[PDB]
Amino acid sequence: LIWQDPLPQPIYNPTEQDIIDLKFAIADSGLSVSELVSVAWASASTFRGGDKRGGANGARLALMPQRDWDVNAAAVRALPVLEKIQKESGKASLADIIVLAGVVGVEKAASAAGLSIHVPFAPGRVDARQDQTDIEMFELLEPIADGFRNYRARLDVSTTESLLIDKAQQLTLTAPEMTALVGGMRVLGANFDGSKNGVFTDRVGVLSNDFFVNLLDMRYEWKATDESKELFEGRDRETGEVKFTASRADLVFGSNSVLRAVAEVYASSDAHEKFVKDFVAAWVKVMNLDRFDLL
Repeated sequence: LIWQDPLPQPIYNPTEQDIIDLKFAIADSGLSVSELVSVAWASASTFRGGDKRGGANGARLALMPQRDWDVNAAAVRALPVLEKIQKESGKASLADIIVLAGVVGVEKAASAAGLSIHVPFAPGRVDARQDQTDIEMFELLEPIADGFRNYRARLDVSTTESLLIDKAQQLTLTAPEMTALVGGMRVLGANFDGSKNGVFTDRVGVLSNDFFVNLLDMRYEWKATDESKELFEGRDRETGEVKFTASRADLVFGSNSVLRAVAEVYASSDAHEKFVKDFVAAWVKVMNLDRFDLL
């Protein structure tokens, strides 16, 4: 109430066939699944329930300061291309198109998992100007951790796994939603980083449930590499090969009572369809967190 971030009147109004031409422009753009999903996730995940600031509306991912955040350094590499596309289409905002990109990325992911879901998209976002994006006040929002992206700074404040809860609650996520969300993001190759931490799959960019299966496989022994236990390795008990690395955000999903009961739904033989759905559902939740006009 006391601080609101201004947004401009929409200068665009895409029809359902604009959108579809846009999805096909993004699809033919050269951006990988992981680049698509990263740029969208990085737009949307600034949301803070209650305060209601941040979110994907306004494309402030493209503005200062978010554009310089360490968390975003890889996500932001996608913007030149998406910008070029928004400008040549002229049917929709950078904001709407950063999100649509995530949408193309998830569906493309899911159709490699030999799935075929449609990711609900909601048009209408506008682009904020730098002048409606107060630097000092979005500075407060730079995240200390985003376990959805396996990002973690300032190792002396609180803990990696507690910051995961905090983050998820900020986005108003339920436990299954965080869960679905984390396991999806891992397999789509959306760490903030190049890290392979938690990327438990041979096929990155396939929206599989590998994260959950591999997470709970007794074939794998997990051990901290050093006294901080910020980094683990999953060694294959058979071959003795180090197959996987993991952070605390990855592994808390197998240590915690509640998170674990959820990961086994999703590691279940028959669960793929259930997880993909739940991912898409939680995915669209985050994308739309700030879409007040719509509700």
